[PDB]
Amino acid sequence: SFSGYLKLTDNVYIKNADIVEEAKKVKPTVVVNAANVYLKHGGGVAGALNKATNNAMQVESDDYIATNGPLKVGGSCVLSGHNLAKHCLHVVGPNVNKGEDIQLLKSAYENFNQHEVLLAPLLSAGIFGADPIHSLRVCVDTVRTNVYLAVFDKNLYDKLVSSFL
Ligand SMILES: CC(=O)NCC1(c2ccccc2)CCOCC1
Repeated sequence: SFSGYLKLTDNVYIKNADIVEEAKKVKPTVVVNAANVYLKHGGGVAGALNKATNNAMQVESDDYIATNGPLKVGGSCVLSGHNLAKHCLHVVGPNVNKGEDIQLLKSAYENFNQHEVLLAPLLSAGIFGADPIHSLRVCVDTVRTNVYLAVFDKNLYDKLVSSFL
């Protein structure tokens, strides 16, 4: 199973790791993608997960959007995990760099509660522009299921652990 994680709470764990490398190693039931409403996996975690699937995630996602239309900010959809996981839970956290309501981050994390265990990034962190310390706090206060957080940046990982209340 998951190794080398620091336990933050009863159900939240954290590790300084590349979520792609973590997913290829563990092959979890669910890997969370930091998705946008259009499932356009261009950069950040989404671009990296999609590149690891040889673009199969994007092809599947475009068919999903053609059929269903875009997701809501704070919403999610379950698609294939391809070579990374059994499933990919595409979750849309608010993108602060697009003026999206940061209060939608709790709604985004509520999607994790439909899955008993997940490998995930911090929602709305990175290129989504939110404060990762705030994202971790919303995660621990919202998610009740077992969440294994992969934080790519070592310096951010150390700051998150050292400042965790
Ligand atoms: C494995 C486990 O007990 N998970 C905790 C929660 C649960 C409770 C009972 C049945 C299934 C899920 C997750 C959903 O929110 C409520 C607690």
